[PDB]
Amino acid sequence: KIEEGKLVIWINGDKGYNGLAEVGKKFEKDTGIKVTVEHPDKLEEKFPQVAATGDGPDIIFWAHDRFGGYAQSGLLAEITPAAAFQDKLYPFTWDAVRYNGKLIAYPIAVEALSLIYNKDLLPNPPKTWEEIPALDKELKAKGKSALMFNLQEPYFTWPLIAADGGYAFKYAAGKYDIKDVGVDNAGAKAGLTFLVDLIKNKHMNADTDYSIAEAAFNKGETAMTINGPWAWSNIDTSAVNYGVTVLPTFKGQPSKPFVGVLSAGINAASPNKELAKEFLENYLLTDEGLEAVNKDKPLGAVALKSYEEELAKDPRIAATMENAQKGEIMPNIPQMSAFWYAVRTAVINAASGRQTVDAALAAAQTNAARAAAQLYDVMDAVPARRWKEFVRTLGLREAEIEAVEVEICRFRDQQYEMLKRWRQQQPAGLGAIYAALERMGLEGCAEDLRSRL
Repeated sequence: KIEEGKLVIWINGDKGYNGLAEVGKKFEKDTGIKVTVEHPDKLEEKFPQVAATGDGPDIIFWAHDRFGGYAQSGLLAEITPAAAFQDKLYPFTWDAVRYNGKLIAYPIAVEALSLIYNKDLLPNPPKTWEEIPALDKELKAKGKSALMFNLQEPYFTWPLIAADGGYAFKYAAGKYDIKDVGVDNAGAKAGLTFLVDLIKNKHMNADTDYSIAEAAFNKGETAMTINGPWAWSNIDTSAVNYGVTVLPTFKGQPSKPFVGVLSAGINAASPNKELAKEFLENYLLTDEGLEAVNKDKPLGAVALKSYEEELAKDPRIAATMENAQKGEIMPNIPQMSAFWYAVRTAVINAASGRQTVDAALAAAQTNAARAAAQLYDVMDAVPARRWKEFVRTLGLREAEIEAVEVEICRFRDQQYEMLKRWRQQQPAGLGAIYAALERMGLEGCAEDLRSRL
């Protein structure tokens, strides 16, 4: 049970948690309610484990996509901000914290990919994707490349794919249509084809990952890269004088990067829901308080208009917000994991030639909502000899283990049926798989499996 009359806040260690504790002490001085800020490791996965038992912090700070898994299991309380208060934040940020028509969190920061260019190598960055092939040739003579970014994660490839009509799931009313996928339309085909053509014409390498791309730009080897505000810190310790601008257009249409919103949710089992609402709306989500945490460690672009026009004087933050408003809200539904699985396979296969563009996107279209691939990954991430112990630690009842064992003959088929029946009784996103592997003493399997999501 949670201590009543007290606020416990959980925020990641990479955020300004000292500045947040400053706003909590100011809240304690005016109300007499102690606000303790904690930054536990593996924070996004211990919260749903402790919140499932009715314990945990009163407020949780994390990206909005994970809050969909929390809300579908009922771990986050519905918030009721006044219509005048909702007007104080940018309108699209409220779309990222809405689940089943209910608002489940308060938006804090806004995050999106931007085009990062070397100002010394490139005083006038290209406005369109189509200028890049020609400039790369004029630049490859001098030993450098025009553009280098992570081609291994579809998150970095999506802005081009979505520019001319691509999308994950269509959002209408207050729901995502899982049977309306937009990775196989003409817009996605053209975007992925342009990317593959860049590789076939040897303007990019299909094997370029995140570490290769960041090192090449920070050492002046390439003129441009595609990255978010999280990478700004490494570029300043580097000797490169860089700028951050809008992403290039494709067929006259803007690039559409996925938008992530740092959000603050309230524990559904917290007896201090009203005190938490008072702290977030009146003390944190103001120009001061948001500045208090920003001076500890920057937030980048924020959802508060008044303080963002403040932060937007930084042209890099202004480009982050501009690319965000041209982009798409990252959906918070569980099918987004299968979407990433399907799209990552498609981009990698199309970039390597294993699949044609339309065959890769046709497969990703069908696989976009199929979750089987993630369950089969779990089966090969756990030693076969420890499977029943792993299934037991996950919480699958013994009566269910025995029911699968007596009717299913082969070993692999038993494993999948157990995981399938466990998934139908406990929905994903609560970190139960990783939590189960750590208690089994298999922290290497958990760590290695956790890094691949």
